[PDB]
Amino acid sequence: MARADDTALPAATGALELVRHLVAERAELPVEVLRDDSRFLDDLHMSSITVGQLVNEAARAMGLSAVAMPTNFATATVREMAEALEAREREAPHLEHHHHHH
Repeated sequence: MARADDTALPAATGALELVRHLVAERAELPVEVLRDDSRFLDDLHMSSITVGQLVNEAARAMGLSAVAMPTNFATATVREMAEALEAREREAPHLEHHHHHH
């Protein structure tokens, strides 16, 4: 009603929903209840090690590689992680990879 994004994906999927989704599910909660200002520790309660676990899942979907964990998340929020990921893909090189076994 106020924004175009709104809960869940904006149109098809939206990188924003990808991060929030992976985070929400990793926090033992739905993506519809995931707050945009929910820290990866204050609320989501995701240790530095836990964050990297879900962060790797996002990069894979966004089609990244080295983007895995752009910066500290212990003090970041879903909006920051989602924005950082969406930013990279928004202007990333012509590189790609799979990397299995994990």
